[PDB]
Amino acid sequence: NVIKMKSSDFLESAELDKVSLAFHRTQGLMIMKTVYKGPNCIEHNEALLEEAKMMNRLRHSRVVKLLGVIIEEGKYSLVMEYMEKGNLMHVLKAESTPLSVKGRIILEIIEGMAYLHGKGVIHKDLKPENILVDNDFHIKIADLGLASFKMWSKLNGTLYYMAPEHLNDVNAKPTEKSDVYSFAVVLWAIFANKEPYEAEQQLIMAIKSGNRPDVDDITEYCPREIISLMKLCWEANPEARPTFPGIEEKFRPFYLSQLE
Amino acid sequence: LNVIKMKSSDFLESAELDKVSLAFHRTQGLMIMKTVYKGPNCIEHNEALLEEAKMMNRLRHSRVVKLLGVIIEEGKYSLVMEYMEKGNLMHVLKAEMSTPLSVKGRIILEIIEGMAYLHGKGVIHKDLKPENILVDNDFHIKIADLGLASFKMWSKLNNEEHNELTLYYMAPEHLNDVNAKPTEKSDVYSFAVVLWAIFANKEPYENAIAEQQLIMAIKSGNRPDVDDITEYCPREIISLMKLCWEANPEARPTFPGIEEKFRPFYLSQLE
Ligand SMILES: Cc1ccc(CNC(=O)C2CCN(C(=O)c3cc(Cl)ccc3Cl)CC2)cc1
Ligand SMILES: C[C@H](NC(=O)c1ccc(C#N)n1C)c1c(F)cccc1Cl
Repeated sequence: NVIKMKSSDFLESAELDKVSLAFHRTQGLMIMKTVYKGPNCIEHNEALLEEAKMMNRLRHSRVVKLLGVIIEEGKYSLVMEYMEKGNLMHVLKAESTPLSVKGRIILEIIEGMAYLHGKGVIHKDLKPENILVDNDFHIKIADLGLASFKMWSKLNGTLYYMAPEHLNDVNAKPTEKSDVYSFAVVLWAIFANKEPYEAEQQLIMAIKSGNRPDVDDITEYCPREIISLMKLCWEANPEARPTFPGIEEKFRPFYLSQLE
Repeated sequence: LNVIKMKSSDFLESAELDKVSLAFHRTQGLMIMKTVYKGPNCIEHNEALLEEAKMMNRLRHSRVVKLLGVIIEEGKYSLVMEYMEKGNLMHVLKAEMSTPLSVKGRIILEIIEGMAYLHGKGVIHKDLKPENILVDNDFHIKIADLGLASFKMWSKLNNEEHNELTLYYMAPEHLNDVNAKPTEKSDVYSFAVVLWAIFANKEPYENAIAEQQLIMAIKSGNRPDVDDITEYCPREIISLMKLCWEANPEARPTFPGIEEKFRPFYLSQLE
């Protein structure tokens, strides 16, 4: 179960924009978030470690693997796999992705979210920043803000992807349909190549009042069946929105016949 | 959803195959029907049989077969699965003799993806073999349990007196063992002989004469002749199969372990 790491395992560690590049002795390049550095904490190590164990049980080709956890005297860090091309929005913005690649990106997003929901894991904050892209344009879904992990989160454009049921009511526990809304605005982002809603306080009333992204800003050719999908995936009533198994059953045929 | 309980009237026609039968549904298209029992009207095992069909319908993944429905009628019991056009894996290997390494590598990766799902649900496949690896029109695969190994109640309903109707892939621990208690490693052994079959385009052990000659010789160390598959199998796949068919099961890896290494190898070398 455990891969408890030590700081000693890493030869060097170059800082990033507390996220940090880190070269492991036997295992190569990795990315390390040191979430806390301070006094020796009250005994929540077991809780933190059990939570890290739960992150580590999430093992799937389209989901990021937590490779290890470092809990030293006044130093708490998590360690993940190195993804070369970074987040999805950076890949969309940096230079001209083909429809075949984006279609596959969508299929891998669906495959990954389906796994997550299949493990009883709702993603509270799904968005392009949380979709990391490797060297060969294959993706992995991530929770870089630690939204779903309560204890690590406590130890430390997000409103745009959040469902209107949550904009109304902060006490509302999310569901499988919460993420399908997010997935819809992700789809729009994938064909718009930009973050939506190009003021913060004012916008929240409009979205709860029915507003969605401007579809006429998708100046790139997006297929009708994908535009159909996002409209359905962002419906205001959650019971109207499909499940990810329902989306996969339809979209996998569509990918292979038309997109691939 | 639940399982769709179907009626016989739902199918327009049903032509027999190698009791497996091709069957066209009214609204829902071409399907394959295994009619497991036809005889007198059975004792109330229906609830159990239906519960069993419900339970095996929870097994939902891109690389395993969907039970589409179940027919429970007076003295006629059938399961209905999805139609896979190119048939089982060995039929694809033999009838083509035309399959690229890239496609075979992908077929292996799909077998790994599927077995990983099954084991991830706590389901051991007792009888894994090429006959149980079904191939669609686009050479994509789905794993199946056509002998009803994992379906205890339906398998018992077949063997019924009243009804009017593997050794090559078996791990040596299970050879000559009536109390064969399977593990995740049971399937990995089978997976190894499957890999060999994928590159040999044939069943193993074609110079074996007696059955007891085969069973004892395998338990005494024998595997499929690797000299049949130096015609082009990569060394890393031959390495894998040797490892996956090791006589001590503790040496053999898990399917997640196989996937972590093999998926990189597929994309860099094979695809
Ligand atoms: C809902 C859901 C979806 C997918 C997953 C799969 N695992 C994860 O995302 C890990 C969460 C923990 N983590 C990090 O905090 C992290 C963040 C940065 Cl910027 C850099 C380095 C690190 Cl180590 C690693 C990745 C978990 C939950
Ligand atoms: C998920 C798959 N399902 C069938 O094999 C299946 C579906 C329909 C029929 C029929 N007839 N079968 C055997 C399956 C199991 F349920 C149990 C064990 C292995 C596998 Cl591969």
